[PDB]
Amino acid sequence: AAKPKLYYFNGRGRMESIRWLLAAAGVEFEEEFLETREQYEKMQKDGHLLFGQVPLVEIDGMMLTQTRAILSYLAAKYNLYGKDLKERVRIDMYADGTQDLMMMIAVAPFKTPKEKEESYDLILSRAKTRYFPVFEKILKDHGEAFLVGNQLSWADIQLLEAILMVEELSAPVLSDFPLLQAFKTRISNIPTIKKFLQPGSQRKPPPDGPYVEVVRIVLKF
Amino acid sequence: AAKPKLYYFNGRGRMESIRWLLAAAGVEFEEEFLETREQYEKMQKDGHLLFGQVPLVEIDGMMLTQTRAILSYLAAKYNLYGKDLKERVRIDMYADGTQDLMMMIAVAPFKTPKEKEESYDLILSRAKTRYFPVFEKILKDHGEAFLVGNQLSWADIQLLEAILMVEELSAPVLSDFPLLQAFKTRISNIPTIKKFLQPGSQRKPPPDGPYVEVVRIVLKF
Ligand SMILES: CCCCC[C@H]1O[C@@H](O)C[C@@H]1SC[C@H](NC(=O)CC[C@H](N)C(=O)O)C(=O)NCC(=O)O
Ligand SMILES: N[C@@H](CCC(=O)N[C@@H](CS)C(=O)NCC(=O)O)C(=O)O
Repeated sequence: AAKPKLYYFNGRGRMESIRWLLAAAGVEFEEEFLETREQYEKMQKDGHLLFGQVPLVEIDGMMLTQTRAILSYLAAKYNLYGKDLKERVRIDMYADGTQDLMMMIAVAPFKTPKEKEESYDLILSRAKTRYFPVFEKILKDHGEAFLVGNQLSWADIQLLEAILMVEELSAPVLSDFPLLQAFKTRISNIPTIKKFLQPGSQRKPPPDGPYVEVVRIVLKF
Repeated sequence: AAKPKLYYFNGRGRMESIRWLLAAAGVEFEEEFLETREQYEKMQKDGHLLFGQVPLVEIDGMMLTQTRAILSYLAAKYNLYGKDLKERVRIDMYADGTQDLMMMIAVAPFKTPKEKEESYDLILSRAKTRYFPVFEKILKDHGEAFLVGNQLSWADIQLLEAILMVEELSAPVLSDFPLLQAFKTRISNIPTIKKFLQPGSQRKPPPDGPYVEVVRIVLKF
């Protein structure tokens, strides 16, 4: 058997969504870490990071190096990638949207004070007036627990995380999205999802000052 | 019948990779263009666009809207995604770097002449060391026709488009790379590819003056 080890910084980043999916997959995973600019260089020159970039996930003997390349491998392996091509596309179409949303968030910290300020306000508007109303309707129109084949999917997860991450900025955000709140609590109380959500987990906190710089040092921003 | 009427701009942009995919596949297609913002608004008003963002590509009675997804769907349909999920992912990683490379290029015209030089130099220096040496090494190792396990795959098509995408800046670049020049030829020599590379094909021209100014209008950038 394999013991899923994942290298990346100590924070959200492109490794977060990977953690979630694994947790929900009901899988225990250990993990290394990245702190020094030289640490990068070692494993770099070690010959692992195909295009010389992380995240990286030692699993099945393979060394995955590209984000979405990784997620897709995972989700499919652990049957959360729909069944037929018709549905798998709905997942992806969804995942790309949330991803875009979460992405705007993970990046704003590096921006200048005026920059990150203006981008945050915007994140709310793009979530409230573009990404949330759409998901609310998907739920209302088909009235169901899940999002696609009436079964747990990586789109379900991806959405939850996205909702959580958005409330961390504005808590009363879901104020106008009923079907979602239900979705949130419904999914939150899922066994594997709850465990990962309890104070004891591998889950990481939001982007903090110390983390920003510890990043700009390992990669030389 | 099969009428992939994919809506987008008169330029390369995000669709360009999609076009290449349909091309090699051996699938003809139409493509209504994006001229006035009144189109964008009125179309987005009909709920053709999920999160309100093109590429838009109606196919199989459906109406897809998220790039990475669209490629993933097509590639899978037209049997160009490995033999199992391991090949699928391997391909996915490759397709990611190529898409990364093609991305700073595709956005370049938007910046400013000053940035352009640096960025373009960066692209070259990145492509020459970052990606090409990697691909070359691979082709040598498993020494065979295609990058994957002997069969046209999304990767190959992604690489070729990438190669030529850069040669339109540094014609002599592929010189230091033997296996890449060889791969380049045989792949251009694909029946369906050669026909897509013909002077009469739907293949779009690299970005330009009016193309850089249209988006800033239609999409009010
Ligand atoms: C001109 C083409 C390539 C470079 C610039 C474009 O690429 C995008 O990164 C930004 C721009 S314009 C194209 C832009 N697409 C996106 O921003 C979403 C990308 C997503 N992967 C998708 O499948 O649609 C748009 O459709 N409108 C933006 C807006 O209001 O949401
Ligand atoms: N988008 C690529 C990674 C791109 C990227 O910015 N990754 C950063 C983490 S923020 C990295 O790995 N460092 C850049 C480097 O290799 O110097 C992927 O999906 O694997």
